[PDB]
Amino acid sequence: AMMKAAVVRAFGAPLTIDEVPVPQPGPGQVQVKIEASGVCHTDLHAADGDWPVKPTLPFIPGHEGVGYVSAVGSGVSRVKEGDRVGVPWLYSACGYCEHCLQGWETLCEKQQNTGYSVNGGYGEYVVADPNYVGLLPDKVGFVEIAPILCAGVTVYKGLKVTDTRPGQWVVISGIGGLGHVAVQYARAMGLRVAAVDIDDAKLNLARRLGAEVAVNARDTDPAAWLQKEIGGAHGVLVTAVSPKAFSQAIGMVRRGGTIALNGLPPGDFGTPIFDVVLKGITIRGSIVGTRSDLQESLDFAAHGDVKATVSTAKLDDVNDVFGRLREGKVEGRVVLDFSR
Amino acid sequence: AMMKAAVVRAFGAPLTIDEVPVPQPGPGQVQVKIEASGVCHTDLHAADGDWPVKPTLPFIPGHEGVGYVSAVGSGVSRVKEGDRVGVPWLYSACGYCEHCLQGWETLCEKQQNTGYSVNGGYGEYVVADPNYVGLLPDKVGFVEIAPILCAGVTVYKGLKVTDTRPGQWVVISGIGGLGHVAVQYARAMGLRVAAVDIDDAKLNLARRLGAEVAVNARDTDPAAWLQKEIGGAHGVLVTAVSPKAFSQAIGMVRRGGTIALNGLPPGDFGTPIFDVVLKGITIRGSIVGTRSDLQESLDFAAHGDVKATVSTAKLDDVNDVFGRLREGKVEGRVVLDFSR
Amino acid sequence: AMMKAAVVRAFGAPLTIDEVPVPQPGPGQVQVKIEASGVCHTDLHAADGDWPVKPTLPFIPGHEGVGYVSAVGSGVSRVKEGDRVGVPWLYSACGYCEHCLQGWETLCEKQQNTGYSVNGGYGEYVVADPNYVGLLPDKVGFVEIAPILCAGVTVYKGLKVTDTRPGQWVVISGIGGLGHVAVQYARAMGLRVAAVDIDDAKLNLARRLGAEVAVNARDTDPAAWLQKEIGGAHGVLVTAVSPKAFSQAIGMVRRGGTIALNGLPPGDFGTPIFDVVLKGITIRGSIVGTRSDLQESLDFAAHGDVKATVSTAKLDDVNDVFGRLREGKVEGRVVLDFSR
Amino acid sequence: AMMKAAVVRAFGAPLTIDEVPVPQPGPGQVQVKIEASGVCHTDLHAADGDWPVKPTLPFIPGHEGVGYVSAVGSGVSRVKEGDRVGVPWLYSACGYCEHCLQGWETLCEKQQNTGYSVNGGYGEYVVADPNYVGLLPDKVGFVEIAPILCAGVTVYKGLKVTDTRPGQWVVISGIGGLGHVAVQYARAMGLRVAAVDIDDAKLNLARRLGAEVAVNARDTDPAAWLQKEIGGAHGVLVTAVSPKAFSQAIGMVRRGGTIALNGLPPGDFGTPIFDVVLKGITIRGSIVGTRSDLQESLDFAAHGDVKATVSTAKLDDVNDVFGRLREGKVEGRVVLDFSR
Ligand SMILES: NC(=O)c1ccc[n+]([C@@H]2O[C@H](COP(=O)([O-])OP(=O)(O)OC[C@H]3O[C@@H](n4cnc5c(N)ncnc54)[C@H](O)[C@@H]3O)[C@@H](O)[C@H]2O)c1
Ligand SMILES: NC(=O)c1ccc[n+]([C@@H]2O[C@H](COP(=O)([O-])OP(=O)(O)OC[C@H]3O[C@@H](n4cnc5c(N)ncnc54)[C@H](O)[C@@H]3O)[C@@H](O)[C@H]2O)c1
Ligand SMILES: [Zn+2]
Ligand SMILES: [Zn+2]
Ligand SMILES: [Zn+2]
Ligand SMILES: [Zn+2]
Ligand SMILES: [Zn+2]
Ligand SMILES: [Zn+2]
Ligand SMILES: [Zn+2]
Ligand SMILES: [Zn+2]
Repeated sequence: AMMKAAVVRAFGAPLTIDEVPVPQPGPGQVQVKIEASGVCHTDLHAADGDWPVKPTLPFIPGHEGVGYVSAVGSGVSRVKEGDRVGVPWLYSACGYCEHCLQGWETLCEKQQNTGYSVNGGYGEYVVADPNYVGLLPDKVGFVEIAPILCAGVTVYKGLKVTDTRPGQWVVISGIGGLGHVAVQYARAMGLRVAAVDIDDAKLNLARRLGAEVAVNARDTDPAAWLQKEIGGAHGVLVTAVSPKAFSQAIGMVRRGGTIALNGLPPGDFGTPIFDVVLKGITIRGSIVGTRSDLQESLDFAAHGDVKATVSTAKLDDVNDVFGRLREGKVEGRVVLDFSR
Repeated sequence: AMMKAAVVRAFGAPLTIDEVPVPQPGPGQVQVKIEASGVCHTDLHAADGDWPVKPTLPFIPGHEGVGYVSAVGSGVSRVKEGDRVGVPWLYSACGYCEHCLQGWETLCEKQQNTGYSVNGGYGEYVVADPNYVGLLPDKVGFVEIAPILCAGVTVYKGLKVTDTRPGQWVVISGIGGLGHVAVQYARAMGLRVAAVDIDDAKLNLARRLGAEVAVNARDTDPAAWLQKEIGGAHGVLVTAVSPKAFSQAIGMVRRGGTIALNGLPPGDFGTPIFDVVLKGITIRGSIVGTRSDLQESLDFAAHGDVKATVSTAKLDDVNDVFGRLREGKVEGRVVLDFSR
Repeated sequence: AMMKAAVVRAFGAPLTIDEVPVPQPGPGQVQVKIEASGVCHTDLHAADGDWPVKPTLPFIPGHEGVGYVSAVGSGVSRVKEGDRVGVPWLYSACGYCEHCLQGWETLCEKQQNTGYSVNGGYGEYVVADPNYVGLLPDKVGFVEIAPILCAGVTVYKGLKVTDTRPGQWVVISGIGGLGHVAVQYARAMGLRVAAVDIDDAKLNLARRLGAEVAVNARDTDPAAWLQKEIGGAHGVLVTAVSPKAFSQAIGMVRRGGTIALNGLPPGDFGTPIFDVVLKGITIRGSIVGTRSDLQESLDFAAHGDVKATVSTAKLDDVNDVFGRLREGKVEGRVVLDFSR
Repeated sequence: AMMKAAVVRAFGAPLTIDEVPVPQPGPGQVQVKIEASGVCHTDLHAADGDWPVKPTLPFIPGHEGVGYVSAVGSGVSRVKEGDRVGVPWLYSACGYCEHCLQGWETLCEKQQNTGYSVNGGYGEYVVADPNYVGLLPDKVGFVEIAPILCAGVTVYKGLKVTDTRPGQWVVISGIGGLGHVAVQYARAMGLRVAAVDIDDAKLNLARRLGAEVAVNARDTDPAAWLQKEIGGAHGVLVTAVSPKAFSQAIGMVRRGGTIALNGLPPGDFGTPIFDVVLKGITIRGSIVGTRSDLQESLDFAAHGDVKATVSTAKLDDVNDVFGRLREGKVEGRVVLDFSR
């Protein structure tokens, strides 16, 4: 009837670990006993209110929560008790609007978002819509599979809308939580990978995961450096948390190329309209992934083409994590482990 | 042997109409007798030499020249004497690079541009690369058709890359020189047209052209109004690329929609990352088009679907024409008449 | 503190899944919480007690058990709690006898064997000697690395003792648990691989894994076939579970070749002395691998050169699994899943 | 032009001493005038033609012929007329194949064998390939050195391939024609020698030759006695390969040890898989040796470390010699003496 859970109550203030009531699945709902729970940079963005539309206080964050179905509301037909599932950013959608009908539920205006508009995986249990949960492969442990619930599907989908094809060069900008799995998805999709970040250790993580080439934007110029090394990229995926770089990216691509954007730092970035028009460049925002995207991203994980580099932490360690994530001191992803 | 031509000998200085030697077609080249020559703002930028890469002096502007093939060099098979052809912005391309081989010759690094990097149609005669000239429909007069070489293909290709389809909504931002042509192309492409400008006259014209909706941004926030009314436009064509138009386009576009930019404004534009990523927006640069694009845009004119607003002027009065353009006194397009 | 475990109580009898006391780490010992546990055919040999030296009844089998160190006895230095480790056939050696001093601890007459002379990994927990455990790479999941603890290390060392070198031919007889990863190690060691088995699906597996040539022993005499096809092999590794395969292997090598033996079916095989002597043939038994062998064989898996073909099963179904393995219905390895 | 020689004209029939022409050397060949000619059991099998591959009829046996170079063909530099040479089992090899290029001429597919596939030293003269003759030491009589061409190099190479080091234990199984020479080589090679036989006389000879330990398998189990006593032997040389000696060898040998087989018995021997594998035992066939092996074996005799037990007989009495051989009446080795 009661559960441990990390709750946000003030934008900018440390999360408190409290013992709140356990959510109960009504008709058409399910309950999930959380086994592991990934920490996304989005969680930071939320807890501080970096965004135009802010979460409602108080709430439990976490949209990379994974575990077992521990209760099944009325008439649930897609999942049964004991099912291995995850609860991603896209908590639910309406299912019949133009977006939803075209398989673009990620754009649904009636969508609810896990760990934001509704409570998420930073708790021992969480109620979910069984129609939008990720169905997890048994062969991958909860801790390893957790980051795929967002970092994975996001960059998988991001790479898809770069409109690049096998044999072509793609640039991953920002080799962090999203970045480091993006390199892996790219290679599995037959692409050649170039990497850029501000820390040489993150570039080395990239090189190990498959990237053929890397650059430190802090050193010399990333764009210019890339035009010389590979003759510009066919595509670019931006997972960086800095507005600048959202600008340097437009210069790393060859004419007719496409830059896909995953990062969500507040503010604008400078777009050279003249060159964009003259070089026929495409800039494209990519928001997480649909249910099919998610299932496919999970499939890559299942086959071992993608393995997330994760650090373990305890629910109680929540705030220590946030700090180091802000400090850019995290290698890959941090995952809260509930295994008591 | 000798011909009259408008010549730029010093950037910024009023053109002088000089008697100059009629250019002769060598092997693989043809000669064209100009009957009409389109004028547009691009010609101002070539004359002022105010773009990042300047024309070489001296030179003859004009990339909307049309007339008859009056002489054919050796090894030419695409056209013959008497053929009615146009010499558009894309004078030539290398034909072997990645872009050229993939049908994107407009992105060719080695391309030459009529009335900019080589002499153009502000003269009685012009030499052209037969592989890159436009094949004019007999159905349409020289004056009427000239603007289609530039304004026509630009907005047409711009509409194509909005990845919209018949039945869907498109916003035509700016109903001026390009805009009033874009409306007609949009209608012929089965699109529902929403017209946006600040000029009541231009909006009335848009309505007369078949625009289903017309919003004056002076009195009404088009972004807010369109979202409320139609949930946004699947596609947005920005024919007048000001920061205000760019920002508003991002506000007007439906989630997952596409914005095509037809202009070449100076400076960096501020681009809101959050909106672009969350809304899954595509931003795409597009000016003029490939040889295929041009032929297709020409066919719409031939079939009576598209008719440019045009007035004529004499070669001797081009400086006055440049005057009207700079002061924005031109409704539609001005076309130099070379016919006797 | 109790735990589930598959126990052999009588030779030839079905194993029973009993509740048994959790083994505690004495001084110099550590406790391992099993996450996965590979099923080796040696386990069937033990449960049936068909070797001259029987295991003591009762006993828990399993020498491919992997997991996290869950407890540390006094005086342990080699590893710490949380460490990823595996417990191989060679549970421990005396450390100071002639064999141990020369790095051949696999020959120690005072050695203990996991899942044979001491309890193994068919249980939730296993106590182990930290000086002899496998130190697992983070890169590889428990399910996939499990077969390396014996299947991998055994055939890797076996291939080493064939005295073959890069470019030369090696034959793998019996493409089962050991055989199918042997093919992979062979390739990683620069050898050309030939495959022999009595099942087409097995040989198709070998072909997928890099076998340059393959032949079904049931369809033709494999010795004659290989002599004709590749001119005889420089080396053979025998991992088959039938004595006939041992006899046939001796005829597969070219003069001066080496046959290494991993397989352990009961009984004798026919050694043609005359030919062995005249042709200067070497026949060599190879028993699992040393700690050095194990570490190196693990490195090959971490780098992606070797990936075990694995299907998971539950502790409860260990008897059905033994059955399928007995009748040769398993493709690759079966690994018991102990994860949450 | 004619000479006397013992000739096999029908398999199994008694040999006849016939008058045949002296074989004359052509280019690259030399002629040897026999002073002594060793006899062994291989000569019996040649005369009986009971081996898988038979001699061609008719032919003169003898692969242990020693004497002076009495004539040379053109292009001979390794030896000159007057040189004391022996004509061993390996008459010649192609010199180009994979085996020959690797110093393993004994494995050459196109090899010819003296007194088997080509005429041998059972005659007054014999033609040889100077590139393959043994170069005899000045200080050892012909009669005494003859057996080294076969028995000598056989047990020497045999001992070498056991891969035993000075100081280590080696078992000489069977102290007969080969065994009694093997004991001496083993001691010269710094090995500790354990002798095994079922004959007290032979075992007493072993002790006389430096055998540190002697055990009669008739009275006591040599395997048990040796494992208990010295911990098993690092190496075992089986010079009389019966199934018994073979199986006892597997028992006597230390774990990771090597068993070398010198005999050529018929049929397949039952080989215990469990023992060979678990003990990490090497079983290796070895008879005669390479040209370097032979020169090395000859050096030992020259230095007085090895002296064969020899009894002389006349050419005319070869049939009687074959008789005593067949009846196992020969102590040591019998050598035909062609001296004045
Ligand atoms: N569209 C989507 O749904 C998608 C999905 C979740 C991630 N988000 C966002 O994506 C961003 C990244 O996600 P994350 O969890 O991996 O954050 P992260 O902290 O794990 O990784 C960020 C990386 O960006 C790097 N970086 C910072 N400045 C840089 C620069 N100037 N150039 C290059 N690299 C730079 C850091 O080194 C770090 O490696 C976050 O803003 C997050 O909110 C959106
Ligand atoms: N000496 C050691 O170091 C080594 C290590 C452990 C494994 N063993 C033994 O190795 C053997 C194999 O292990 P496993 O787990 O891979 O068993 P397995 O059942 O997985 O594989 C056995 C394979 O042998 C094949 N086979 C059967 N008859 C054959 C024939 N006549 N010719 C060719 N192939 C034939 C089967 O098709 C099968 O593919 C077992 O006996 C096991 O006990 C010893
Ligand atoms: Zn996220
Ligand atoms: Zn919807
Ligand atoms: Zn123009
Ligand atoms: Zn080109
Ligand atoms: Zn095993
Ligand atoms: Zn030991
Ligand atoms: Zn002999
Ligand atoms: Zn040869």
